[PDB]
Formats: sequence, C-alpha cells, structure tokens
Amino acid sequence: MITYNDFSKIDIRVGIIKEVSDFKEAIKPAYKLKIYFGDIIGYKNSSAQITNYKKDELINKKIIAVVNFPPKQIANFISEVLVLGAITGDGVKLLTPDGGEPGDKIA
Amino acid sequence: MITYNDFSKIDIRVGIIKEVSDFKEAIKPAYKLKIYFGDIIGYKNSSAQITNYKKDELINKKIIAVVNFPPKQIANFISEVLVLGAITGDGVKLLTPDGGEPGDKIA
Repeated sequence: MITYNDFSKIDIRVGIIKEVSDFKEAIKPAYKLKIYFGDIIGYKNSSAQITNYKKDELINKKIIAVVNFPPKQIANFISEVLVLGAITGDGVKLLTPDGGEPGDKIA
Repeated sequence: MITYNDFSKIDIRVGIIKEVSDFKEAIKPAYKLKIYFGDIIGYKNSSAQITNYKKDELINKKIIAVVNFPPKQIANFISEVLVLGAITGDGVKLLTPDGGEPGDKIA
C-alpha cells in the first residue's frame, strides 16, 4: 500500500538519550528527552509517552527516531524527533539497535 | 523533508523469526527469513543482508519490519517485508523491541 521509495523518504537514526525530565504540562504522561544523534545532527529534544520506564532506565539508552519531521509544538515545548516504540499489552516498548553509534541510519 | 502522515502511512510491526535459510541465488550475501507477524497477518518471507548474524542468533528473535510494501521479487524469491536494521561500522544491526508480541504496531 506504500512504495519502497515512500519509506526511503523517512530519515530514521540511532540516537542515545542523555537527559530525561518530566513533561509536566503535557496532557499524556510523558518525558522530555534530550537525545544525541552524532556530530552532524547533534542534540534534539523529544516528547515521549514512555513513563513506564524510570528515568534512570533511559539515561544512555540507544533509541531509534525519525529525525526529519517538522518540529511539533506541545504546550511550551518543541518536540523535534519521534522516538519509535511498539504499542504492546504492557505499554510502549522502545526499539533498540543491537549495536551502533548515534547518527547511524536505518537501511 | 516530510510530514507525520508520510510516516503514519508505513505499517511497522513486531515480528518473530521462525526459519532462516541461505539465499543462494542472491548476489548479495543474504538470508531468506520466515517471520511470524501474529494471527491476522500470519507468516511473511523476507530477504535480509544480515549474514553477520549466525542463523542460530536469529531463530526466535523479535525483529521490526515494514509490512505494507508491495512484494519485491529478487531472483526466484518474493521478499514480502523489510526487516529494519541500522547501518553501522560493524555491519547491519537489527532493531529489536524491548518487549511485545508479533503483530504489535509501532506508534
């Protein structure tokens, strides 16, 4: 129902979470994440509904994100990337790469 | 580059690799993978350039795949889904979910 070309339009990278705070103003329970995506992209912020994880579980965790969306305002915060996770019977479960560095690209 | 809708159009699921064999006719080194995506989608086949993994590393592994591409013929084989992995300095590294069941959808 899409093309292989449609998927190539999406820029999906490995990132590493470096800071986590509560997103107090958000409707949904959420964290503000500051994520490093390597020497060229640098740091981007994200809103993520992943409060099933404790903050200490996310520090230095390698995650996967869409990095070429338009910035999304949510209250007074700008979410710059979308962190990918599966919607499961036990909440959102992050996607992780088996290995890789921040800024590595999904094929 | 895109909008959120460009991403939402892509159907990305958790699947589990059930069978792995060598894709002997492919010019790139690749495995043929039979992957279970839950009781609605069922089984799908994929060609994956992940021969840096041993076959016994992949059996029972939860992976992430795009499930709504058109089928892609590669030699005499039809690859039905795209298994997602990061392109790293040490080869392709599969994406895995932290948890989830086959057919669970990426948000």
